[PDB]
Formats: sequence, structure tokens, C-alpha cells
Amino acid sequence: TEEGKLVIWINGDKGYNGLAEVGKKFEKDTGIKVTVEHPDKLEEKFPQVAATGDGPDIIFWAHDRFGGYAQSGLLAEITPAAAFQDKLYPFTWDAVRYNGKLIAYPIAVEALSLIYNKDLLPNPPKTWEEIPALDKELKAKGKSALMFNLQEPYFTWPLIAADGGYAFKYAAGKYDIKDVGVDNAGAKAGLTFLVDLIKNKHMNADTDYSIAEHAFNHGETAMTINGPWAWSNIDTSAVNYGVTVLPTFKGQPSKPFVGVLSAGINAASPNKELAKEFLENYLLTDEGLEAVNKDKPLGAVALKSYEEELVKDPRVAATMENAQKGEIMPNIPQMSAFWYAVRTAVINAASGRQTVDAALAAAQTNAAAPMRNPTDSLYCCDRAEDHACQNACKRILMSKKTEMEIVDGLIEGCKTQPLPQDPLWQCFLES
Ligand SMILES: OC[C@H]1O[C@H](O[C@H]2[C@H](O)[C@@H](O)[C@@H](O)O[C@@H]2CO)[C@H](O)[C@@H](O)[C@@H]1O
Ligand SMILES: [Cl-]
Ligand SMILES: [Zn+2]
Ligand SMILES: [Zn+2]
Repeated sequence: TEEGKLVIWINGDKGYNGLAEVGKKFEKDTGIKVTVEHPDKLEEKFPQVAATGDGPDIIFWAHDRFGGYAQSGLLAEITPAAAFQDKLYPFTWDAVRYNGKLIAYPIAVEALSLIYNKDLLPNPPKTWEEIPALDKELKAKGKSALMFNLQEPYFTWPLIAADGGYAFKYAAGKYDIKDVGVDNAGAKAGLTFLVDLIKNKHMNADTDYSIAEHAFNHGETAMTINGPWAWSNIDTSAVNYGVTVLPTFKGQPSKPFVGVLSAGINAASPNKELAKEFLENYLLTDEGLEAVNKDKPLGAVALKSYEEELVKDPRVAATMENAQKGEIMPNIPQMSAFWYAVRTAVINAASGRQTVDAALAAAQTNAAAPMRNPTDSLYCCDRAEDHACQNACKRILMSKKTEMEIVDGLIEGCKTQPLPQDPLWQCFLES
């Protein structure tokens, strides 16, 4: 990073050009230039490059991965005023709260919807169970019924969760990380149905985002499953399409994992005041969010002034109907392991290299696997009396060490007085 400049990272499927237009407006008003980038596998790249002090000032992703970043000390605590908080819907703030602190700015609510081709299929199906017969009928006309991304577990999760599949058990405002629900009856029923669609040649196992998107946008498949960002390319196409409630499975709603696109501030960034300026007064405005939305649609934005009007479009109404039927994703550190384990299971089951039961049993263990993590005592680095020690502490606790190595590193870089009288060491001992 560089003082007086902002660098922002955001996913390739989002409105990066539109975000850049907001950046041009920020530079014209204030003289601070904004560079928008969309690197590949940005959600894994950010925690890597923040360990090297080579991260952006601002990072965009769905809120589920932010708790992990915050745990690891990669995010500054943001400081919106009461007046500003009131401009956004309370629940979007709830998605960015981690151990009591606001760790990112909420942007927009994301939910998966069923997208169908009104000409090939004027009445979309209300249940998953009727889709196989629909494909047989459409195959007679050289088409298919449904194609969606089988490589990302986000797209398959609504079916997995419909009859009972869950990520982490939620008991009184707390997620139990030892209780993973990806191997219960409901999860197996859902994944088995997908696998049976593949075996019965109503779907193929290699379908991914580009393939499904191409099939739907060129009138070859009657349906896909995707989020607001995908409407842009469909609008550009000649397809007459609708966006509606996901089909039910075993009489239950499909439960998508709902994402809140969020903008976090790099803890290592020297531009935290400029990042706050840009996010609060330029991006989180009607004119800013419209600039991004115009490019790729955001969905149900967190800003009330804009959302009150935007929700008039039926596709946004559909996103909200789908989101209300599902659950806000957890923001806990364990979400990254949960996602990776379900990704393996679905691919391995869909390809037939494992059985549903074998794939999902492995996922339960891996999603529950506890990690060694010292980053839980990062807050003690803030009680250091010197600046040099606070930073030395942050790097020691961040950097993969054993406990012996953390204790020894802190002694080397952070002993200024006797240990029993030092507030940083008193904090560390208790923690
Ligand atoms: O695929 C698992 C994946 O799900 C989500 O990623 C979503 C993201 O929420 C959407 O904004 C859009 O970019 O599509 C993605 C699906 O590939 C989670 O947020 C993510 O952490 C997770 O790995
Ligand atoms: Cl890249
Ligand atoms: Zn194409
Ligand atoms: Zn084609």
C-alpha cells in the first residue's frame, strides 16, 4: 500500500468497472486515486498477501469469510457513526459484527434464485422432483432443463439444506464448531438427488459457472441457479427470462446460504481514514451503489434509500423471497474449512469417485477439525506500552509458530519491564 492512494480488491463477477467509476468520482472530489483490481482466488490471496504487507487497502467478499480475516488480525475495526449506521438495515450490520466489533461495511444481500427461460418454460417447476420429467420433455426438443455450477458448494447448498443439512449448530447466539450437520439425513437426501440427476443424465458432473452461464444465455437450457451479479450478462443476451423462488425438495423450501457483500479495511493499510471516506460517503450512497449495480446487479442493497426503490424490480423481490427462506451465512474462522470440505464432497459424489455417504462422512470430520490458532490473543498486543512491541507481537502471533516460539518471540521483542507487571504479558498469561 501507499499513503494517499486506495487499492481495492473485488471478485470478477461483481461490478468492478462500476466500482472504478465511483473511484474516479472520489479522485475528482478529493484528489485521492482509487485502483480497482479483481485478482483470481482473491478470498485465498488476501490472507496470503496480508502476511507479506502486500494487500489492498479495501477487500470485498461475502461476509462469511470476514470473521476468519478478523480473527487473524487482517482487518481494522470500522467506526461508522450512529447517524451512518441508521442508513443501512440493522441485519446487514449484524452480518459484519465479530466478537462485538464491526469489522466491515455491509454492501448488499445476496441469495440464489431459480432463473428460467420464459419461452422454453413458461411455468417453472415448484419442486425439484418434477425436474427429471421436465428434462425428458425438453431433451425431445434438443434442450435441457437445468444447468448450474456443480464445482462451487454455494450453488448446491440450497438443496442440501432443504431437508435438514446445516453447517454449524446454532444454540442461543452461538455456533457449536464440534456439531457439523453435513452428514445428517437431510444432507444426504439432497446430495443423493443431485447425484441421481447426474446418473439419469439430467445433468453432467463437470458443469461449472462458465458452462452453465453459456447454456442459459444462448437458450440451450431452460433453467440455471445463480445470483444477482449474473443478470447483467442475461440482459445483454436475447433470452426472455424470469427470477423466482427455488424449487422445494421433499416439500420443504430450498434454503440458500445468504451472503452479504462486505467491504473490509486492511489492518495494515495506512489509508484507513481515506478508506472510510470512500466507503461511507461515496460507495454507500445512492449514486455509488447505482454505479456498481448498473455494471453487475448487487441484489438487495444495504442502503435503505436505494433498496426501497430497487426492491420494485421483481428479480430483487425474488432474491429477498429466497433469502428469507434460507439463512444468513455464519462469519465464524471455521467457515473456510466448512466450505472446502463440502466442495470436495459434492465434486467427489457428483463424479462417482465417492458415494454420497462416504463423501459427506469425510466432510463432517474435516469441517469439524479443530485448528491450532494463537491469533485468539491478538488483543493483548494492543496493551503494549511501545509501538515497536505492538507490531512485533502482531507478527509473532500471526506467524504459524508454536506456543514456545510465541513466548520466546515476545520475550525477544516485547520485554520492557518484568513480565508480571506488564499489561501485555498479564493479558497473554490469562488468555
Ligand atoms: O462456493 C462456496 C463459496 O460460497 C460463497 O461464494 C459465493 C459468493 O458468496 C458469491 O458472491 C459469488 O461470488 O459466488 C460465490 C460462489 O462461488 C461464499 O461466500 C464463499 O466463501 C464460499 O467459498
Ligand atoms: Cl490475477
Ligand atoms: Zn459466450
Ligand atoms: Zn452453445
